[PDB]
Amino acid sequence: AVFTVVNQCPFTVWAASVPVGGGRQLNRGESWRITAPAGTTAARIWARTGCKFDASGRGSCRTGDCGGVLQCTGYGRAPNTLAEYALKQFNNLDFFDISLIDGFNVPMSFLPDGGSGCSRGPRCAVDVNARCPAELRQDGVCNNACPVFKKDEYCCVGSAANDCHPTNYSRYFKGQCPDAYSYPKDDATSTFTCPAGTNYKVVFCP
Amino acid sequence: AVFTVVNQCPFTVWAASVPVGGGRQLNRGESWRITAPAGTTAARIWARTGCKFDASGRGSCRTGDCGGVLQCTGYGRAPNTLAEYALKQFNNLDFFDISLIDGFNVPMSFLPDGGSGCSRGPRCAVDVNARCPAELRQDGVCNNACPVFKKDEYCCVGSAANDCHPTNYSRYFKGQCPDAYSYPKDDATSTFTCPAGTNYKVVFCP
Repeated sequence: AVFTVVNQCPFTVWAASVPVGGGRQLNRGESWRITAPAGTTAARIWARTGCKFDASGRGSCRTGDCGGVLQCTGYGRAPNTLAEYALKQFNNLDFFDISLIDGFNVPMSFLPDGGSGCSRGPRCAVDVNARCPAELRQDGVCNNACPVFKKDEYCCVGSAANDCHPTNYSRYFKGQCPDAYSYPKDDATSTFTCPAGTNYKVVFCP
Repeated sequence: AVFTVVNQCPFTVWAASVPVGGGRQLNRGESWRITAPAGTTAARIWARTGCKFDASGRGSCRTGDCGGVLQCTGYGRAPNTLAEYALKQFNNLDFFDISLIDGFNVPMSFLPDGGSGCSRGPRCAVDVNARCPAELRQDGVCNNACPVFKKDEYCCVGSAANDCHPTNYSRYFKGQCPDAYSYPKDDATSTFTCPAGTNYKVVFCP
């Protein structure tokens, strides 16, 4: 699949992509095109904000920082809006979603971009930071309940998935961006699928 | 670079791309995204009209047929509008053009599509078939003088390159589409460069 990442935000972001791409600085209007193999799972695409790096690839970002490295080898730190995907799994379908479980930093859209008749994709284009619950505000953006409070009801990791539920905090994210995952077990309204062979578009600030 | 190829013609084209890509059936409104690695040289992308192929990808095409296969491994037969490129050769520049030396079958555009601040690209969006010279009319479209007349003055191969000049036939195509190669030594007006890292868009009937 080819992923075109366009930064339309009025500020430079540092896009990141695991396990393909790594990272790259994008100014306004710049685009990046990534080619992911079919069968790539546990993949993420997000924007890092406020960064500084040296020639040796080390530095830090205010949001989304993936361990100092510019070319990220691993996931980034909350708060960051996640475009996430798994290519060509059951019945050779691709699976994708926008996740807000690790917060929000920039608005995003993850839509099909040809290669098939797939059209429907997730959008979280509102500025979730604008009306963020005070408890959750962090680094100028909105973080979510599990990164901020670190407890079972919000996080649902491992055994806690067995009773994972909406909370007042998940409901904020869900009201702002219906399409995106607002808490761990939000599968029924956030799973999108396209035929394998589809290409995709991720836009920071749709 | 990634090449996005889209069929905007009201008829199906079987797009072709050598040496990376092969071939793909694109109905009206479809697009194919090819990833050509840096270091590619002597490559071209074109459309074949009127093709009939079976489940093994074996059959024939009216224009641009590459050896009876869908999956092109070799260059195709004239008449066919050619998008030609070479990635990252001298001083990390990409080289590209549209050539009508092997005739014209569909209208074409070959533009930068981000990855750098490159904006200029060639296009031959005019219906060259409408005012085509009678003698060059072949296979329902307009072919050019070297493949029709097989003569040194039009083909300019080897020692004939030294005397290569415009003819009444190359001037027809250059009038129609000033950006494209009308004859072999038309380099001064038909060469475009973009920094390595640029991605491109080839559109059939822009």
